[PDB]
Amino acid sequence: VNSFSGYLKLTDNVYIKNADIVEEAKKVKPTVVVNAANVYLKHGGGVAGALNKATNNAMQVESDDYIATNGPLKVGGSCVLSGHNLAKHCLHVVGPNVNKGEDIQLLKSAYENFNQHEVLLAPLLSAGIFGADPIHSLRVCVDTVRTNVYLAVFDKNLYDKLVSSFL
Ligand SMILES: Nc1ncnc2ccccc12
Repeated sequence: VNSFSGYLKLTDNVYIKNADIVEEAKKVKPTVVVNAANVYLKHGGGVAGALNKATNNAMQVESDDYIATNGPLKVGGSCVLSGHNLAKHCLHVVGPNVNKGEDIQLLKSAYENFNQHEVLLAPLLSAGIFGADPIHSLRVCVDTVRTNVYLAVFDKNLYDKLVSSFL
């Protein structure tokens, strides 16, 4: 048994809810929250900007030190950093950004990072301002992630379309 409430059961391991991820993280304090990161860990907008603002910019300060030491992530890659006031850990995962021309086949590689964690609170990778089709992102998630994932979708209209269209 875990602390997540009102998530709609999709599969054996994937759950979905129309919710503000900042607000969900603040309430649950999950072991892992996933950030929709870019390779530079520059959290200006989307899930990344929303999460970083909720940490009072401590996520960005930590991220800048990580990049200064290690250099940029790979598209499809990840790193584990602090969850600050939101979670124990933040898994920063880089899905491909269609609005930068990145290979959408890297979306499966991105979701494979989730399998290193038994339970996660996450957004749909490559959805929203990343330019991918969120229906596609949900299909890759279900077909890739084997660990228990609680998906928070910010937009109500998109949530309803994702549930209604789910195969
Ligand atoms: N949860 C969010 N709060 C504010 N802005 C956002 C932008 C994209 C996704 C989620 C959020």
